Amino acid sequence: TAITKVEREAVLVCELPSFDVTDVEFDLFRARESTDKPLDVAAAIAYRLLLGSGLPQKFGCSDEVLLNFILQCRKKYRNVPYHNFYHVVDVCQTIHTFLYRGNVYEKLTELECFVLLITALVHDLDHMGLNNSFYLKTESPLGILSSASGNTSVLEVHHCNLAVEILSDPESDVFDGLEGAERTLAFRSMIDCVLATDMAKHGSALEAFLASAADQSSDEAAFHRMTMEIILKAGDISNVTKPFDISRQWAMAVTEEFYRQGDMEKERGVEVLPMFDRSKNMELAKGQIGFIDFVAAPFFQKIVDACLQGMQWTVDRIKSNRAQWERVLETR
Ligand SMILES: [Mg+2]
Ligand SMILES: [Zn+2]
Repeated sequence: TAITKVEREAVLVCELPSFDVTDVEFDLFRARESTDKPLDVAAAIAYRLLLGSGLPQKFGCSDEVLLNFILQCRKKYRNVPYHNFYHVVDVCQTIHTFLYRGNVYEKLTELECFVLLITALVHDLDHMGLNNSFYLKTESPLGILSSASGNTSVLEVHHCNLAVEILSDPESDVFDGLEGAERTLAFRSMIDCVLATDMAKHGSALEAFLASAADQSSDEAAFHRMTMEIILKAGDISNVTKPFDISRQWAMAVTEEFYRQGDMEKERGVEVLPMFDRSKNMELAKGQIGFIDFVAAPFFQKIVDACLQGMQWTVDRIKSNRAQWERVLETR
């Protein structure tokens, strides 16, 4: 279904007036509420980041093809509290700051940077606010399909499929200007990055990245790839690296998705983890502190110590968000 000229022009008119999209403290929530067309603003942020980078022009992607691509991604995100178009635009923006303020561009080629920024926008296509466990535990059609076809990353495979479908049309194929090994690397690296977002693979992905970083004779291609996976992973859990108020808003939104899954799980007669249980009302702060201590702090501290020195601010910001959550608890 082609993109109208009207859909494009609506995005193209957006000014972005009091906003620096390149900055680590960019506030997507304030961008949304400053317009009655927040979905067009979101699209314009992605469009301007991408064009502003110089990367699409280097790889033969025209302005029009880029914008069509962004709009075809947008059509496939749903009206869910968290895993929506704003999330992926946020991940794109955040990865941009990791590459260009955190200087991770030093570890990757320009092609890999372009692929990562594009991959951010496809990485949760058609998410329905339900995680992989829901599908496997309820024996839903997608769960059965995954089980029968091998791979337990139900959603990530689904997202890759839709990404491939979008890119198979030349009018939205941001990789159309590539050929041969470069076009293959684009698709293979996109898919690997998206598959690496499944949190069941978190420890394995991290170990593999760290082992590959410690090894000076690492297969360069595989180290580059690992770096891409880790950067998409970092963007995906980057809410805790943001100014506290921004971090808190994302945490409220994800929590609402967890509760809606738990409602759906209860009414299907399946097991509900207490974090998903609306009626066993839980403290936002303990959940954030839990995530920080067991997942995010070691992840970001390790990748920074191992090789990504320029992303030091992420560790500092996690440390200060954690302390703030700890004071929310201490004063209750
Ligand atoms: Mg995902
Ligand atoms: Zn995501």
